[PDB]
Amino acid sequence: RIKTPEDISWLRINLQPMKTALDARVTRWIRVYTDFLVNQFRTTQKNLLDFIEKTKDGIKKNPADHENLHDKKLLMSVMKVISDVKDVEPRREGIITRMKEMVTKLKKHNVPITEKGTDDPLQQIDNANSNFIEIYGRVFKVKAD
Repeated sequence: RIKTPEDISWLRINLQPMKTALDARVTRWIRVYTDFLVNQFRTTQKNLLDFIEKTKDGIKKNPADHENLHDKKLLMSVMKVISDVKDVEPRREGIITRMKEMVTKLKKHNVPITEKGTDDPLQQIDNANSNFIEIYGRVFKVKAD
């Protein structure tokens, strides 16, 4: 709004070209805040996806060795589950906050689809973790002796 129309003060002055340059710089500064988790969401999903992959392995009993490697993930899921839930509330707000002061839609239908996808795997991971934890506890009690 602030650029305004050509103002005449003895010699006509045009800010038309200048206004476009300001818009370019303004969008770049706005883009950094909006794209803050744009890169981060993919990295968190890339990192988050690996945890689900370990869960997909599963398997009860069989070799003791595998248990030592798989057992660490449960210890990681507990800490990540507690800390991740606390970290989840601000992340939800960040996607919502940009939507309010950004008329344009980021990644179109994909960004909303991405949130629904994360929620379905997070719930699946929690149920898998509970079953894994009961099995882990019996084998770990033997491991503990």
